[PDB]
Order: sequence, then structure tokens, then C-alpha cells
Amino acid sequence: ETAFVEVVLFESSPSGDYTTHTTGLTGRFSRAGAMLSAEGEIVQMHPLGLCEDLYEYGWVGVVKLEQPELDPKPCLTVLGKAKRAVQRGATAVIFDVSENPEAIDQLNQGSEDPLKRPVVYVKGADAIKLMNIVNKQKVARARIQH
Amino acid sequence: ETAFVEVVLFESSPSGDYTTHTTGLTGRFSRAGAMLSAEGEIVQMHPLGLCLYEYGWVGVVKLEQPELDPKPCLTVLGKAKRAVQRGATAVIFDVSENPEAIDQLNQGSEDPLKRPVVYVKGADAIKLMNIVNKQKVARARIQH
Repeated sequence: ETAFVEVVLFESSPSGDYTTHTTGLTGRFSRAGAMLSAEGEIVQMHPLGLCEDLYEYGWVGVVKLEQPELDPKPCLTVLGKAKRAVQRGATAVIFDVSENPEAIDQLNQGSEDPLKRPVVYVKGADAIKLMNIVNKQKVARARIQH
Repeated sequence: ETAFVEVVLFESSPSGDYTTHTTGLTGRFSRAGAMLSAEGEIVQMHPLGLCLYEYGWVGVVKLEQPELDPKPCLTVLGKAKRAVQRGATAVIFDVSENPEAIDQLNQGSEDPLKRPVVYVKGADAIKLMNIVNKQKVARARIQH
């Protein structure tokens, strides 16, 4: 099932009223994860960063995968990476699998013991759109639907 | 459209790992707001108080007898937009003591809010409020 992702940028005024800019994206839910919506602030984690460096409960991990031959022995599989994130309070995880499309099977290999939070992958222009904000922008919220 | 609400309590671990306790309850979407899911930290707002906050919160607002606030600053529908104006990702109203608020909300039906407005009552607001009241930090997940 397809996942609609929204990345929201926001400025307060001095008065306290907020002003937001939404960008829409389409990815897919992994069967490694629940098929629920989730929303929460974005944390960019390196894949080397998933093996008390704590973050507030309910963040949305955005993770750009590496060429797979640039990682002979991963500390964890991409499955275990998402599972780690969750243990550390990730409300959801989003992988950019543009460099590592084998990863989709690896995720969907874990459908026997799925996580109660959503694991979403994105490729192509929808990943491009995502990472371009996550990199440039200060600080963002993500909403994942349906 | 009925709304399923999970309230989440959580504790980090010596190892930086979280442990959660989730309490579920059922409420309803108002046609005055969008029928979408939403998640966010809970901020308890006092009704007088919607006439300072991190973007993406979920407002929990307990209404009171309309006999006791008889010069209201905004309609209850107004209070919700105000909350959204102030970064609320969704608003939850406990309408146990002002049941005619259902009516006001679902009357804004024709011109709605981008975010969800949900009303709860009875044993479901009792659960929600019995957590929110005991000043912990909590997360709210609202599900369509």
C-alpha cells in the first residue's frame, strides 16, 4: 500500500501564530512495518548511526542508504536499523533506498515479525524531494498517511 | 468517521531505549475539521486561554458548562482554529460537560479546518483526562 508523505516547514511570528509550507511525496509501506499513519519531527540518522545519545520520543527517522558495496559487514541489516530506530523512540522510519534497492526485499523479508510502527521506503524523485529539504531546511515535521 | 486515540506514556532507559505504555480510547471526528490522522505531544489548554508552543502539538481542551462561561470569547469552533493557528497539529475537546458543543462544531461543517478536530465524552474522556491531568508528558496518536 502507498504512503503519502508530507514534509512541513514552519515559522512562528512574534505573536505566536505559525506559518507552514507543505511538500508532498509518495513512498511505500514496508511489510516489515505496520501500515499505520504517523507524524513527528524529523531526525536524519546516518546508517552508521544505527548500531544516551538520546532524542525526544516520537521522531521520524529519515535515512539515506549507502551503495551496498560500500558496506561489507553492516552492524545491522536495514531491518534491524529500523527496529533500532524504533527502540530509540522513532514514531516511524523512512529509508531512501535509491542507492540500495535490494533493501526493499530485505525489509519485506521481515513481515513475519513486523514492527508496530511504520517503515516506509522512498526512491527516485520522491526521495530527491525529501532529502533536499531534510538537508537544506532547518527543522521539519513529517506526516505519513493511509 | 470515528476516531481512535492512543495516549502514549514513555520512559527512556539507562541504555537510551524507550519503553512505552499505550492507553486507547475512541472519540469522533467533527465535520468542522479534516478527517485525518495526527500525532503530537499533548498540551492541555484551558478554554479561556484560547482567546509559546512547539509546532505540532495536540491540544487537549476540556469544555465546561455553558451556564458557567456565559460571555465566551470564541465559539468552541473558534477555539480550535485559534489552536491550530498556534501550531496545534490536531485539537481534542472533552465535551462531557458541554454536549451542545458537538452541534456548534458539526455546524462549521461546510467550511472546515485543515487539521483534525475530535470530541470525546463519557468514559473515553475520563481516561484521557485522567492521564493528561497527572502532569506527565504524553504523546497522542489519532487514527482514522
